[PDB]
Amino acid sequence: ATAHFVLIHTICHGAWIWYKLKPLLEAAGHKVTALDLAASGIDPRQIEQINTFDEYSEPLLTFMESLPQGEKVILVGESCGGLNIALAADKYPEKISAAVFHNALMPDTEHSPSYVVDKFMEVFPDWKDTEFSTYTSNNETITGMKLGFKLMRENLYTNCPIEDYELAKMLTRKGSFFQNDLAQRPKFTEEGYGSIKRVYVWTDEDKIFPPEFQLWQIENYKPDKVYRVQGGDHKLQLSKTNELAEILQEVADTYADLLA
Amino acid sequence: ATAHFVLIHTICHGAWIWYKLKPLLEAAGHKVTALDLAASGIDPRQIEQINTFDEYSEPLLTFMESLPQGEKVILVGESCGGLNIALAADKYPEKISAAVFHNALMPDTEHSPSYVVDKFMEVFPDWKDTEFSTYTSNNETITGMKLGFKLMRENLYTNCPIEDYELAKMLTRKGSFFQNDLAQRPKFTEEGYGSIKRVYVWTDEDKIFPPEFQLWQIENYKPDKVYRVQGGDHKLQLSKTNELAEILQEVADTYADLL
Repeated sequence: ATAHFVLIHTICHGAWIWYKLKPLLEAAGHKVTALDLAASGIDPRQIEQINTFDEYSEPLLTFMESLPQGEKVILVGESCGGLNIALAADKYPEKISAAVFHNALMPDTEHSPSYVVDKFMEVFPDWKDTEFSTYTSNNETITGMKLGFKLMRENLYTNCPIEDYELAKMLTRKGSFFQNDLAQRPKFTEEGYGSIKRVYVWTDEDKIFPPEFQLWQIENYKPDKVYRVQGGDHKLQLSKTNELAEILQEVADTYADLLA
Repeated sequence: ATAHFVLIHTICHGAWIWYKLKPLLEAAGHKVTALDLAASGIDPRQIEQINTFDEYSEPLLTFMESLPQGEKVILVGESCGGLNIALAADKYPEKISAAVFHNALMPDTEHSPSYVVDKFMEVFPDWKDTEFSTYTSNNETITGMKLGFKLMRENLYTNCPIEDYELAKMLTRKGSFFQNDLAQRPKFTEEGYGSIKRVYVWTDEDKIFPPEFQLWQIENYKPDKVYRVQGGDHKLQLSKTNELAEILQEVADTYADLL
């Protein structure tokens, strides 16, 4: 009946983006964990101390690590959260009943983990008022980004009520895609990430991931189930929280373990 | 009449708390500023790096200093934000058209700046699952606190939409009253803080500042005006956002100068 959902935010965001989905899922009896990834939300590290996508994803992987033996979770990742979900799946495929991508980057096993990032960066090249910066690890320069207010308003939170946008102004922080780290890491494997069930949730009104890109990702790495939500925007957990919850219910009804 | 409201959160919280009130005020034409104090919200410092009430308050004092000459603000402070308001008022009285205390601590000028914190701590001595810790700085011992989830749900966010409680759990951080530092500070001045207009907004359903403590505060240092909100809880900016906005529009009409 019920599942354990692990909700995973995108870059520049935090656990807080799930403030309205989480209690909605709890009403149905589900367990929900919403994590801050490294240097995200109220984690104390700044992004400039995080060197790799692996470090960035550490709170998810140590949560997965600690899951008692036999317990499984449905991972839910928005936007870049998709990447994290694949990393987690590649190390802990036995601990995952499914992974849901909601307006999310959905990597494959055939190409470099950067593949869908590189493709996204080519089809959405106008960041508006976003500010870009750099910092260094011992041997690499990493690009950081602080999302611009006008980008957020117009492209992310387009049909979210104004308070969500206000909240995002109050809480978003400097993040990174770790694109170059992604381009040089080992591909995700068929036995890890390639063995889990994948559900892909999207809307064609997303003003950041346009429909030909999302259609492209679906075709590139065919998921087990696709759900297209009408209207809304990039932040479906904000703009269409109830519908998203109803889809997550059905995903739990399919993939969650049954109890004796 | 419009105003420039400066909204000041309590300890363990941040600017985020104002996420529903800010846009509501803005719709009426007001300018709103909502700041993160030191080591709060997404400020990058941890509370264990902050030694004094002053240091804690620094982003509000900085913003007041920055205010172009002639401009005035209406300060609004929730809970322990009322102590920051008093510190600001004492340094920049002439920049303050009024100070609004929203179920807030409201210090005076006759007693030590800690006085209402000391009283509060006797009136509400059970903090449930709140975690208390100390840290060291210089030659002082300082108490940190991380609000318990149960204390927050039962006593702070009791009539708030469930999603606001959920935010709180995702965002609240370790904070401090800096009680010891307030006990040794010089008293607020009659000429500075004592000269500003103070509006006191409250509800008798607040489950952390109960009514006999709020009445004690109002009796101790009589405000210029009182508004009592029916229902709600300690977090009126989330539980009664619209009625708070309406009160603030009236405070603006009364206090905020004609150009």
